[PDB]
Amino acid sequence: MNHYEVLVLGGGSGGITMAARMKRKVGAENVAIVEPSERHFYQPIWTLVGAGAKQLSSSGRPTASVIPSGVEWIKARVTELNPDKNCIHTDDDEKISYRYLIIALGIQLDYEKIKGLPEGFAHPKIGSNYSVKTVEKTWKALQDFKEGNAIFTFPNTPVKCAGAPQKIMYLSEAYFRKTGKRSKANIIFNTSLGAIFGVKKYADALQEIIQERNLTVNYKKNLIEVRADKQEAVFENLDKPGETQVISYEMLHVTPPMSPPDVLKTSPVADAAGWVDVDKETLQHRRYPNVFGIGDCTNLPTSKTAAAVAAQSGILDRTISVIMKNQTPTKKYDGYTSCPLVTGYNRVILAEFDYKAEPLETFPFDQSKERLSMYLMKADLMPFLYWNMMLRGYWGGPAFLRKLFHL
Amino acid sequence: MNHYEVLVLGGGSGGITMAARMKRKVGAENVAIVEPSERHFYQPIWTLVGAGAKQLSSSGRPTASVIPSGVEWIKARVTELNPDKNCIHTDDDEKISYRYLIIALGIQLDYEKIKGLPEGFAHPKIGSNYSVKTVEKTWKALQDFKEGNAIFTFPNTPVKCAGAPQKIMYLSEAYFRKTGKRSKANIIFNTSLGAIFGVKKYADALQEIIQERNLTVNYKKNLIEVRADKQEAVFENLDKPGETQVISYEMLHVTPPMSPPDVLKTSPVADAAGWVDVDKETLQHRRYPNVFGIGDCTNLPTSKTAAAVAAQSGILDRTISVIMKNQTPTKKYDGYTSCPLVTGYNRVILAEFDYKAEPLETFPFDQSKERLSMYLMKADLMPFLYWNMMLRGYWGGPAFLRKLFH
Ligand SMILES: Cc1cc2nc3c(=O)[nH]c(=O)nc-3n(C[C@H](O)[C@H](O)[C@H](O)COP(=O)(O)OP(=O)(O)OC[C@H]3O[C@@H](n4cnc5c(N)ncnc54)[C@H](O)[C@@H]3O)c2cc1C
Ligand SMILES: Cc1cc2nc3c(=O)[nH]c(=O)nc-3n(C[C@H](O)[C@H](O)[C@H](O)COP(=O)(O)OP(=O)(O)OC[C@H]3O[C@@H](n4cnc5c(N)ncnc54)[C@H](O)[C@@H]3O)c2cc1C
Ligand SMILES: COC1=C(OC)C(=O)C(CC=C(C)C)=C(C)C1=O
Ligand SMILES: COC1=C(OC)C(=O)C(CC=C(C)C)=C(C)C1=O
Ligand SMILES: COC1=C(OC)C(=O)C(CC=C(C)C)=C(C)C1=O
Ligand SMILES: [S]
Ligand SMILES: [S]
Ligand SMILES: [S]
Ligand SMILES: [S]
Repeated sequence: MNHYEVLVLGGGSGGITMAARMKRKVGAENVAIVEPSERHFYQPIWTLVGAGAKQLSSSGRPTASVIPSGVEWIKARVTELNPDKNCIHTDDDEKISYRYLIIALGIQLDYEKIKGLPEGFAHPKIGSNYSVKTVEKTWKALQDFKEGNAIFTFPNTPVKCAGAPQKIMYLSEAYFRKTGKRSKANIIFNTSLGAIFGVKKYADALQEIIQERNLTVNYKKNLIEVRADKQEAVFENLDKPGETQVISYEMLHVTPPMSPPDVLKTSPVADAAGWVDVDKETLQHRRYPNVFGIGDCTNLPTSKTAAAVAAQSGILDRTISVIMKNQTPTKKYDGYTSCPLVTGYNRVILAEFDYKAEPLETFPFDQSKERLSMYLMKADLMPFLYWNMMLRGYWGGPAFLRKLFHL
Repeated sequence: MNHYEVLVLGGGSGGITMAARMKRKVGAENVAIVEPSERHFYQPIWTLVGAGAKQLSSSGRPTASVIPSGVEWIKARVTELNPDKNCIHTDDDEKISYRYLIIALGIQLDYEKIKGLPEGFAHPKIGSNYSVKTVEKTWKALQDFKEGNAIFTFPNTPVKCAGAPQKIMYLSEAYFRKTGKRSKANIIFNTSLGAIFGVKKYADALQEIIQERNLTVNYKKNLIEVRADKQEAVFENLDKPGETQVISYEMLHVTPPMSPPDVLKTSPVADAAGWVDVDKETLQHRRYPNVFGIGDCTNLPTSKTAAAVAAQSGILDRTISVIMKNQTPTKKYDGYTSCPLVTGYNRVILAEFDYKAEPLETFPFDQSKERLSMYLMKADLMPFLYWNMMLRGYWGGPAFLRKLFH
């Protein structure tokens, strides 16, 4: 069997980041990354790509160029995990064994669970900022919008970046005002959830925007079918099972249902729901002490964001070092995550909170306000920090900055 | 390869029931059931077996004994579903094709997601009414109870028969009074949920029982580990991530986390959560119009019960007949389900409700009262009606009875 001291499953945000940090602990020759994609994407900027403010090409780089230098890139898909025997299977009919395993497989998009998708994306007026293949379609639907309903959805599953399905709604609204067709737009957000946002401070600031900008939100309403050729969409009322509703659209932004990666769903390392079952504070796996998890694929009960990955990578780095010398981990992840809620082409409400879903803000000012500074940070500084600091293993979240300020 | 007009996946409550109904529609020779288990169990009576009021031997019959005559029993496990090619795969490497598919694969028990199970069951004082292998350990733990915490758990997943985890707690409480050792038992229900029951009328009834009979209920508390050799159970506080609590027990009753069967989790027929993705009124699959689902494996947003299965079976029978006649289905399932809440060795609160979580009571009296009549119905009549009417395709729930009593 091919064998690595440290095996990292997934070469996305958590996976590259954890590889860089482990390369410094055990040497690069002893780290490997299993990743099928030829290309590594900074997904947060896709919100702005779909609103025409950023280029798609700049959001990605060849996976080879972000593999930490000297680390083995195994270009393949994980097809099975066998933790009892400290190995995994790949779709190249190889098995790979490990001393330590870091699982960073992200979340899976399930567009096909919506009847009429993904074939419906072939038609005009419909897009999705969650896929490299549909994010520019969001922008063409917005550009081409003439008059009628502009509908944005939120599915009945866990998602990554829970703020993004409404970020694109606020940008669309601002685009209609800037181009003079706001009066011809009936803007609707049909969300499976019960509330605009999970934290009251930001929910409240967001509700104010909902009222001032004449947006409609229907709660407990899930998209179940798209008829793209007829520009109609079908939603179920999650509160009155069996009741559906058909509604035409001049533009539709689909946030797809999401789920754990298929290979984890039935794996021994998953919990009952298919997420990687790790300790909530140390990210060490609950039942296999040499397995760890980070990011979207875990069952960490906080928002699934890259800011969370950043904050988790700093904890996991310590956890693994403590475990490597048969000691009890002591530093504890707090559930830190962040949500740069783009409310316009020049504003962001920067939500930050922890496991108790209470504000944990970095800056000494009220981040519940729409801010130019926070927009520039998301649009311009965060991509640079990601490529040049987070992926090199030098970004574990802004806790030190927060304590630096409050001083 | 082998092909059947109607292929039924699963030979449990809905599988056998649907195969019987379909035999009458397409003929026995055109129906097949894929089912691996040699034994078919009437699971509801395990609540009473765990309490030592019924025998485990009587809850099961050979699978061969309930297969409708003429209907092919394919003794195997489904390992793959390919609805785009109208076929499924089994674990003896056979491709089976169908004209229509009924999926009745049930719900999967995931004991091993509780750290320390299922190896913990080898130790005394721990049991589980949800498994043929542990229901009798419940009753052993109940009799052997001397003094301490009697702990009953409810997981953080969907479940079948959501009432059964408290049913055995009430039975245990009555047993302790009847054997003089009630003063020696601290009885605790540690549930992942935030409410005792989702229908307020029956939740208020159970709330009075809890208060009158000195039971503790701790909400948002989820069992995560058993240390059966030390008789300790670990709970997480769902309201404060990171917080846990280690409790000693003298008796522990585990309700295991549950999930869609593994073969369905990654299947095209599943919704994103892994449940069979069916129309909530017709039970026809949303995306594969020759696929249907019934029972615990579906995403029907009501309680996962045998009574729901029976009411579903009448609807699905009509849905499939109408489709075969090139008509559009019209008769609608209302979410009917029933929970015969055993509150003691002589009493049942018969909860009956629909999709809107509103009571939908068959009998003209108040079923939120503890009733002897309802206990005898659960303990003696329902098993009889199950084996001899429901599994033969002649029980579609009690809606006709309801209308007659009203
Ligand atoms: C539109 C959008 C906007 C967002 N905005 C923000 C934002 O403003 N702020 C923020 O903090 N976060 C944001 N996010 C979320 C952020 O992108 C993710 O949370 C982050 O990428 C999670 O990192 P990860 O490593 O867990 O998953 P990913 O970065 O997605 O990486 C997972 C990797 O695993 C690989 N993989 C999958 N299956 C297998 C397999 N079987 N074998 C091998 N490899 C496999 C995939 O190819 C992928 O490379 C946004 C996301 C989207 C979609
Ligand atoms: C302790 C207990 C008490 C209960 N009490 C009540 C009660 O009072 N009232 C009530 O209404 N309900 C009650 N129920 C619930 C009731 O038993 C179920 O809701 C009912 O059995 C659902 O039937 P089903 O066909 O959906 O699943 P099941 O009856 O479980 O049948 C599913 C079948 O699929 C088979 N199978 C699984 N995987 C595969 C595969 N890969 N390939 C092929 N076959 C497969 C299994 O072997 C099984 O035979 C109780 C359940 C329990 C556990
Ligand atoms: C349909 O979406 C809407 C809401 O949902 C969040 C509102 O609260 C409101 C505000 C209503 C009050 C009484 C503040 C409006 C006007 C609205 O359109
Ligand atoms: C790109 O993804 C993100 C991070 O990871 C690099 C962050 O650390 C943070 C937090 C950083 C600060 C300065 C609050 C945010 C908001 C974010 O969006
Ligand atoms: C065996 O499980 C059960 C059924 O399936 C046969 C029922 O139909 C019903 C409903 C039947 C009546 C007479 C209300 C109940 C309560 C039940 O527990
Ligand atoms: S986000
Ligand atoms: S977010
Ligand atoms: S039940
Ligand atoms: S129930």
